[PDB]
Amino acid sequence: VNNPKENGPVKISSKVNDKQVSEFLKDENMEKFNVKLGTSKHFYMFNDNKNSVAVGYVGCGSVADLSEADMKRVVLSLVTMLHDNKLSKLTVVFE
Amino acid sequence: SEVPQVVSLDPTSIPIEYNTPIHDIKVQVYDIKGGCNVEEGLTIFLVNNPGKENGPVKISSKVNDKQVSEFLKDENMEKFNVKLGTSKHFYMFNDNKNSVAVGYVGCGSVADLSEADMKRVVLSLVTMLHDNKLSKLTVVFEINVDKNLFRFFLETLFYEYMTDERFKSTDKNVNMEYIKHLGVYINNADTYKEEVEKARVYYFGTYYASQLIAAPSNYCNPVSLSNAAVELAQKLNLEYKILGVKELEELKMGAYLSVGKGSMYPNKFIHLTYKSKGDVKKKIALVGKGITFDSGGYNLKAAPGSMIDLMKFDMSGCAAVLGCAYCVGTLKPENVEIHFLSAVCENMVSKNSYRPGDIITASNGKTIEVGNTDAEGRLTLADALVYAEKLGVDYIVDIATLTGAMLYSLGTSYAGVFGNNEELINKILQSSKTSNEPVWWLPIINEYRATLNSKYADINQISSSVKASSIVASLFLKEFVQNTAWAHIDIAGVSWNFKARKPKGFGVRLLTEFVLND
Amino acid sequence: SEVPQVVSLDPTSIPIEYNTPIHDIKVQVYDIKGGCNVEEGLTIFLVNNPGKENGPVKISSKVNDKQVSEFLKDENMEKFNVKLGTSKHFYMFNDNKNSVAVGYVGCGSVADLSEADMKRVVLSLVTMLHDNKLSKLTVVFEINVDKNLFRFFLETLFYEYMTDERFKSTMEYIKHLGVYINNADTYKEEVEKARVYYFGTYYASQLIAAPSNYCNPVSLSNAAVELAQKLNLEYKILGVKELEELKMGAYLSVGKGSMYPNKFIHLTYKSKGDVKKKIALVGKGITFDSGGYNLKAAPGSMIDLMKFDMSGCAAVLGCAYCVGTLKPENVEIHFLSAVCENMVSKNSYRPGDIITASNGKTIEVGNTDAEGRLTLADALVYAEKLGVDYIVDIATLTGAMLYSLGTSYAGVFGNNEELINKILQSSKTSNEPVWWLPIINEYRATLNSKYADINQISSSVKASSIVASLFLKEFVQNTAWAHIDIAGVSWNFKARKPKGFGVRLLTEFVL
Amino acid sequence: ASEVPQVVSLDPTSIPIEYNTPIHDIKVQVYDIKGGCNVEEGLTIFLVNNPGKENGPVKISSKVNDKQVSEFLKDENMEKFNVKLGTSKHFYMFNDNKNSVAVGYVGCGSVADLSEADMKRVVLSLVTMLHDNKLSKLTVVFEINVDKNLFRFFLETLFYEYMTDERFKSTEYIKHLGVYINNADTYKEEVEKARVYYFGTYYASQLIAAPSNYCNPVSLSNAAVELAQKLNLEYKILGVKELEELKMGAYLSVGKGSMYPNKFIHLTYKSKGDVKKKIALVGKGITFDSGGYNLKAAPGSMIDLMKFDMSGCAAVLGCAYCVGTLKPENVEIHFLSAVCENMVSKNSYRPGDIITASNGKTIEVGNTDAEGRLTLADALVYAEKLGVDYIVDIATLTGAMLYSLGTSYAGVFGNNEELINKILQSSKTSNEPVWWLPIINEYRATLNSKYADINQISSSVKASSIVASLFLKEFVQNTAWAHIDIAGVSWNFKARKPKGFGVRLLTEFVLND
Ligand SMILES: CC(C)(C)OC(=O)N[C@H](C(=O)NO)c1ccc(-n2cccn2)cc1
Ligand SMILES: CC(C)(C)OC(=O)N[C@H](C(=O)NO)c1ccc(-n2cccn2)cc1
Ligand SMILES: CC(C)(C)OC(=O)N[C@H](C(=O)NO)c1ccc(-n2cccn2)cc1
Ligand SMILES: [Zn+2]
Ligand SMILES: [Zn+2]
Ligand SMILES: [Zn+2]
Ligand SMILES: [Zn+2]
Ligand SMILES: [Zn+2]
Ligand SMILES: [Zn+2]
Repeated sequence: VNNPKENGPVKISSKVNDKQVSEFLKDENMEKFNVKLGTSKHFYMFNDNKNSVAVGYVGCGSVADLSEADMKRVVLSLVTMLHDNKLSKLTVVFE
Repeated sequence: SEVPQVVSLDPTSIPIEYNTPIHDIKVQVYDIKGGCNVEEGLTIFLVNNPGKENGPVKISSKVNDKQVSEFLKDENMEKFNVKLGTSKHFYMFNDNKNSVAVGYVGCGSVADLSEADMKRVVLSLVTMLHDNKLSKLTVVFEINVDKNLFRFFLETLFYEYMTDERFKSTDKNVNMEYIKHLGVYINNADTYKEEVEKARVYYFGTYYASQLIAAPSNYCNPVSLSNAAVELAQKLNLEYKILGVKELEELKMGAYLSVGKGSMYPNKFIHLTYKSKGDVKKKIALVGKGITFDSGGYNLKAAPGSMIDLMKFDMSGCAAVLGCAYCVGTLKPENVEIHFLSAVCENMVSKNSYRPGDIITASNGKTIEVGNTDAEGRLTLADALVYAEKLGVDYIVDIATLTGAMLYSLGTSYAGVFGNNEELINKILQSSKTSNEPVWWLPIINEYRATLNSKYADINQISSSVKASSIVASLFLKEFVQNTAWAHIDIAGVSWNFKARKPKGFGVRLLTEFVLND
Repeated sequence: SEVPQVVSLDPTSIPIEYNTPIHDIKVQVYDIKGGCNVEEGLTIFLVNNPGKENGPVKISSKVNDKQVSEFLKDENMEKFNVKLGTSKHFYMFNDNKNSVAVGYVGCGSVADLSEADMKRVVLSLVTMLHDNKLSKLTVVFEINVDKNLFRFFLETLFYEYMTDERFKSTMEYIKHLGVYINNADTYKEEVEKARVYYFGTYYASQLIAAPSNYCNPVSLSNAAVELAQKLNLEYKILGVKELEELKMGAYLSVGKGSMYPNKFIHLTYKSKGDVKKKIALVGKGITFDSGGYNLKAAPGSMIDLMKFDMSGCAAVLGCAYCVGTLKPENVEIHFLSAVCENMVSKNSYRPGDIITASNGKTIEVGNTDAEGRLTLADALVYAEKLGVDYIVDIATLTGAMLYSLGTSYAGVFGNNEELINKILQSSKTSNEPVWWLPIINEYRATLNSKYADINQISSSVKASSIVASLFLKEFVQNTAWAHIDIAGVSWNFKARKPKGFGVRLLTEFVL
Repeated sequence: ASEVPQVVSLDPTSIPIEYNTPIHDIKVQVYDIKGGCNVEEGLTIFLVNNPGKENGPVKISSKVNDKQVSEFLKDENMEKFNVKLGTSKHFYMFNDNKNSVAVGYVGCGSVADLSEADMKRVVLSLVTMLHDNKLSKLTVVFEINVDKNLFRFFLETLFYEYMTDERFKSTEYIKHLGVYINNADTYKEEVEKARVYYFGTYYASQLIAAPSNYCNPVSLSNAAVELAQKLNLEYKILGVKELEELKMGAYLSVGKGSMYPNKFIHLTYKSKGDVKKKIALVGKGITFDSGGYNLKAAPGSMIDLMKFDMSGCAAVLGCAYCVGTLKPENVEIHFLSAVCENMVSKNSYRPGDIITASNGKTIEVGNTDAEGRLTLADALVYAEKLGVDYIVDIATLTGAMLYSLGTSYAGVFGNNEELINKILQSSKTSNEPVWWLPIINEYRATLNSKYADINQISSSVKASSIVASLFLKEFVQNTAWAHIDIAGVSWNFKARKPKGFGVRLLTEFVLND
């Protein structure tokens, strides 16, 4: 996620086919986080099927067009969660 | 009192923040043997697993919520581990179908956390506070810690949580929202309650010193530093006295005055005094090195690795002593009389500066041959130590960023302590343990004394041969304490936090515990 | 206005020579069609040989003299070659039974001479002028050069011919210059443009070469006022009191340790027509760079050269002369320079000091020797408030240029693709070489200060020229801006003198 | 004994060693000062002080059974001299028997109790008179108060400083030493122990002072075997083939660029009694430290001194002599040293090279000049495999020691408080000053390598001495271990000679443990 402004709030636009996760991604909950390039937050919670899921975001700054360096900082933030989590699957949503 | 300027845009005072967001935090401590309530903000569990390294997470505390207790069940938590520093955030709904945030911080597999270990735990906690707009934080202790470590928890938490933005103009932080409430669940909570407000005072004493050190040399000078000390004494109600150049000339402090000759700022000797209302027992003088900027003088810091842009911290000792003044003046210990001393000046390059080779006379009559203008600290301390002993005190303790050699001896974590009295040193070491500011005892090797033998003056400022700068410097200072128990703490290596790019305020809690446990 | 002194023997003004020996040279341009006349003075033929490396000399021009023509016959000249830089002198009698001096300079084997080649040609020619007492020089172009290269010939010739003796205690320049070329009519207008471009370059050269005890913040601003008066540019010199009013804390901080008060130079040229582009030219004006408490004591710091640290200011002022003389239309130009001195004193600013710029941004000083970007910062803010279309700064900012482009090419940075392109063409037509260097944003994070809004310098990144450019970019909010780093090209180390680099480049930019 | 390789025939193939020294020929007699002093033969020196009155006048209190000398020592004559520490005077005259005798004094200051350093200055002043006199007998009169250890320290320092090494020179000594002191009978037993401690120290001195062309891995190992044979110690010298089998890759890597093969020294002393405590003494044995490809080219790197980089091994061998001579009971001691040479060659190891120790730990080399800890690593692993109770290593490891304790005090690190206290105790009785330095675990993270198990050095942390200990600690799994860094105290820079530091310290540790 980005915010075209600077250190802006996180806003999720995509529709999520899960009620529990959808409540988490509501503007009020996500507005407490900012889009500073590289900043990230992830939470563990139960979805509609009472299954354990981890959800989060990675800040992509205030610029609409990310550079190679910008994308590099984004990927590294992502890898940090992968290295600190015993996950079976990673899902990335490009907003 | 009036700060001299070169241009009208030059600052005439050090900006100081007294009322910090931390002081607005309402802190409540509950006993864990009653269960935990989860409602507002983030609730963090401090959890370990003794023996089983990177062990699984197990929540032992009773949670006064059915939904949260089921969430926190062992079956759920077993995929997470207690690796020291590790942390995770949880999202869930409570019994009232309300959204609550829960998480933990790994405290490792060892039962007894060290000063460094607890420090790492607190840092993980602060990361959770950062980038999140929380109104209330609640910490649940599922580990065993004593009162000192618990207090150390709060001190470190408050300090690291706090952000210094005194010098931010247009790069201030628009997401800087601090919590308003701190809840603490612990075992035998009644015993820990008294540590809360002791931590807050210790916090600000440390943060106060941090503010003075971090303040650049154009803001923080001999005049502005002494003025701030006067202001602090007035808010505390301590006797204070600021000696100017004329009084210092009368007192024949030629070593101290020589160092500041090249500065546009007049020398200022800070003298604060705290006297307890009761039969005085121990009388203490705390002496801090107060060089607002160390250019090195004509022995300019031009060599690679000299870190000249850092030398705003050369008054860290003075800052530590003043921070102690706040703590002592606030806690009001009994049966003690404390003198807070610092010979403040600036070591600059000018036509009026003193030269390498110059021979100067100290207030005790001793003549000194200056071999290096960059060894000015011991020179200022020399006249300060003499002044201290004239007060007829029981203990003289100085603290200063004296020798860079400390970085090669003890490094950045442990400070070095020297002295002429075995008993006083142990008090410092003991105070180090209870304050959790690490200090190691270093020897004053008398065999090196001969290298300070000057051909013309009574004594040399520095040695020409010996590379043991910390020991040699201590040998110098000892020549200015005739018949009093004296200790010297060299905090050159531990004063500045290079990784975090900020001061530690090292020495404030150490000295306060020293004054209090005495 | 009044220059402060320590002793009565201290200079109170920069010695400036306006009317130079070059200006007394009568220059005439003739068309080669009709033959070349000699007899008088020294006559030099510029000859090349396309294809052959060190091929034989062949004179192509028709010579209006029987004696000289026979002497200059191919058979006689075939023992000589056209190797670049070569020169020869001939003695003979003309049609009038008079003794005449003739010779040539090799222009190589390439048909199209480059700027460096032509420069090497001029040095060879000037060598003939120095050890010989001539009244007239005659040059015959038997090579192909365009108008720009022709103008460059004259500029370089005039510049190298001229000798600066303002500081000599302890002679006879030519009075006439004749030029034979084809299409003479088209090149005639280039002559006086060369004369002007020459002095603009030479003017700046005098200011740069002038030592810091002669050229100081007060005397330099006075010279600029004097220059504005010999021209007719609006001028205003801001003193410390005005700078305090304008809250220029970065600029004022650098000069705190100096005995000379800060002086902000502001010259303005306004066209007597409907203005189109408004331009601010900003030059670094450090009359001496000691480095401050970050003293230039390290090996290779070259402290004895730091009188040239006002080279940017000199270039801007040199541009002012050409523009004020040539009177371009539809343009309004502001010539700006934050002038001061970076010294060591009890009053100097310190490493670690936090200062406030005029745009409100607070800056943490990590190195007092990086004073240039600090002065430019307040100047760039001052420039942008003028509401201009283009802001271009020129400065001897970073020594790293010596490791990137060397001594021939200057580096240009900017926030506008269009502005950069104008500079590059100006580089081509002015024949002052410039190469486009990138502002790498990934390095910006190194300027993130813990206490101040921004860091003055980087602790890690060694790409100083780019990092410094990142700093300056933080003080141009919404205007096309370019930055020319002339640290490496300002001083001609081999010749022991300044180049006056930037005057012709900026003038071409304005034109 | 292996054959030492040569480049030319003029290259030495063995270390010249002096076993029978003139000191061993000195007859020592101790008399009680209460009975009065006899003056007759040789030079008689009085050790006098003046408590309180600094640089005070000299006053001789002892009664001398000679009229001529007695008039000389009268207060009126001696008061013209002062007791400034190190000051000395001596005159030649005829005694009651018309015999030529020399009498004098050495100033012991205004302090009643001399320190180890102070006593050193006294001996040097004394030795100066011995080097300028062809005397048959020296007599020292103690008019100062000294304990049993300090008296023995007197003799050791006297013997050591008196002795001059002339093995490489070519282009007398007293036969009697008389001592007047109080409670002479109690000090008598210290005499012959001083002689042994003397040679143990001087022996190590011979090894250290010996240049790298004489003292190399082969010649030094041969010397260790010879010493073991003269004492009757079990000995074993491991060659490259055996070292390869034991997988000592760290130790082998440092010596790869040398023309001299690596040699692992293993000496053992076993008591003719029921063994109780088993001890391994490990000394760093770098015959020359050029620094490798990280060449010692920086100013102050003192490359011409790096023949002394085997000072640790020399101390251990010196200890081997003392123990093998004094023959302690209920103890088994292993004297270990992985000896090699750190040179520059096509075969040398490179910065960045990753190597494997005998314990399986892989190491990333960040600086070839940090070769000591690499050799010690494999040595420490070998030691622990012997199944010992105590492991103590001694090495000239870090130059930072010059910035911490200087040239007088050695540094001690460890993983066991009790063992460290023993070393500190050993320091007091041996009078070889040592200070306890901390192993700060917080710095351990700087040794985390990106590719290897562990880093050889830190890139950031400047506490080099502490970082090195953190390194070494990774090669001692479950044994009491202490580490003595003698880099700063090993060489006497002013006197231009080795101290043989550690020999007496280690021997006292072995004897008192
Ligand atoms: C006397 C001498 C030359 C051996 O040591 C110093 O000059 N030390 C300087 C100094 O100015 N002491 O007053 C010094 C002190 C501290 C540091 N230091 C650098 C980081 C932390 N401390 C560096 C240099
Ligand atoms: C601060 C740093 C290292 C990033 O850049 C400089 O030190 N620049 C200095 C300077 O004084 N800038 O104001 C510098 C160094 C060398 C040159 N220089 C050297 C040859 C030609 N120019 C110019 C400037
Ligand atoms: C920081 C480092 C690892 C590069 O250097 C050292 O800590 N010590 C080197 C060394 O490892 N040598 O093998 C060292 C050790 C001793 C000295 N030394 C110099 C005089 C006495 N000792 C100098 C450098
Ligand atoms: Zn200093
Ligand atoms: Zn200092
Ligand atoms: Zn500079
Ligand atoms: Zn500059
Ligand atoms: Zn080495
Ligand atoms: Zn070594």
